[PDB]
Amino acid sequence: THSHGLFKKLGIPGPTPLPFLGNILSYHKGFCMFDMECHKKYGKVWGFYDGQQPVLAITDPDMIKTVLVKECYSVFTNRRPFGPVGFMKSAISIAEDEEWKRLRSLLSPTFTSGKLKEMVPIIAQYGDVLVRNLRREAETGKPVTLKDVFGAYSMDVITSTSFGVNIDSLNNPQDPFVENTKKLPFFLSITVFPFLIPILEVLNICVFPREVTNFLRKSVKRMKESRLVDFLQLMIDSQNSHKALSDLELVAQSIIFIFAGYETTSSVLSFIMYELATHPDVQQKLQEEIDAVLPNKAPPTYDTVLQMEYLDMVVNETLRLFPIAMRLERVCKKDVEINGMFIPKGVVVMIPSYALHRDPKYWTEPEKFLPERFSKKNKDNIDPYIYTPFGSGPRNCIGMRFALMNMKLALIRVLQNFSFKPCKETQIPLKLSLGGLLQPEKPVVLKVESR
Ligand code: HEM
Ligand SMILES: CC(C)(C)OC(=O)N[C@@H](CS[C@@H](Cc1ccccc1)C(=O)NCc1cccnc1)Cc1ccccc1
Repeated sequence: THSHGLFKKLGIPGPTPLPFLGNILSYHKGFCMFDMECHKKYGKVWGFYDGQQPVLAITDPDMIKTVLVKECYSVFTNRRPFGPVGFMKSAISIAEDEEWKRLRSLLSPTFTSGKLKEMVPIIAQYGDVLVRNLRREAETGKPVTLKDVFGAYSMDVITSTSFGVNIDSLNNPQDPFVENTKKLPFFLSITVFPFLIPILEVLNICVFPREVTNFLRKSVKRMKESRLVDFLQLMIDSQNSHKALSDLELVAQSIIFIFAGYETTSSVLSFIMYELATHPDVQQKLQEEIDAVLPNKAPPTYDTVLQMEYLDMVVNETLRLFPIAMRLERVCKKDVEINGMFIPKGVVVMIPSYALHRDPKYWTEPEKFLPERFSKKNKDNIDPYIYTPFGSGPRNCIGMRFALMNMKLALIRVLQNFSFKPCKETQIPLKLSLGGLLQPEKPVVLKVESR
């Protein structure tokens, strides 16, 4: 202290920080609003302080490529630490430097296209469960809360695709697994007081509810020794030039994978159904393409999913409006200069995806939901370091091809059987949580009708 003079010295503009808090009072309207304002207020780069932590935002595409791709292993390897995490230190998304690079290698084959194609049948099964649970609510003309029914589905896929466990979480039952995965203001006090993280680490408070972790750690070791197609197997087969995945390291990835796909798959689906209900032509155009590819409600396959181009456009455009990461971040581990700009060690470098995804300077009518932006005609003009819903470079989203496949399979099955219409209780226009997550203020509730 006080690092509140850093950006002023480097000649980088940005809002004036208050003592101790830095700029965090400016988050009262959410991260996203704050990044847009800073983008409009200050232009291509700017700096601010999460408490005493300097954060440098960058928006130039070349400079974003340098940070995410060119200098990843060498400088910008790690995300901003948050804690306390206990043993979750060994999870790929949290691990650092050579330990991370190792975990990436051990888990990357698990997410190939070829392995993903063998998971499609298991992913296809619970699409049927989703429809039947939907129809029970469609035949009873009662508005439906999407996060529930989609979560029930996303939960169904996860437990099976990761552990082989096979539940209808929505109804079926208090089956022992649905629950420790139910625990699926603290993190702000972390920002003003990030000097307390190692305190909680010596106290062993895990941000991961210590009981969940205790359940799965033993739950995993039950599964391991009962077997001795899914992620757990794909990892068990891996630990059979890098030290094999240890037994606790394996448990921690599974947790990463359960969360990774739970609220993301679920919330993105709910974003898509929201837009599709408030844009009936896009819903119809989509159902037409689905029926042409899969006549007679033919079951989707890996190859027919990749065949649907407008399905791809609707997905991409929703992720434009609602990039659930909001920001991409990397810690500067060494004094460096990138694209003619000095960047001191210890600075956090931030890529404001949300702000970039809604920047009029790259997007005509950036608030409108317009899938044609992603037509094979137009998709070529889109700068991949502006549109970055899965990140970029060696630490991009390892689950990208799975998530897209998983969501597309869900949508196809549901649009083959139902049309979705706004209720009087639908929030139009949907508003984002002023909080710290990308979620609607109020949950998306719609009317479901059988075709
Ligand atoms: C719509 C769904 C998803 C979206 C939009 C998404 C987006 C993102 C983004 C933006 C990042 C940071 C990328 C970067 O820093 O360059 C990330 C990281 C990551 N995602 Fe996803 N994600 C999704 C689903 C999933 C799923 C289903 C998994 C399943 C296992 C997964 C596993 C991961 C992991 C492990 C990381 C960190 C990888 C690393 O640091 O080595 N994600 N995701
Ligand atoms: C304090 C706040 C909430 C701001 O930060 C966190 O704690 N969240 C990070 C910790 S990483 C790690 C954290 C996590 C595990 C379980 C529950 C909640 C968080 C993770 O892998 N989650 C998977 C994921 C989510 C989405 C896509 N792909 C993968 C999450 C993350 C990581 C990379 C990109 C975007 C988000």
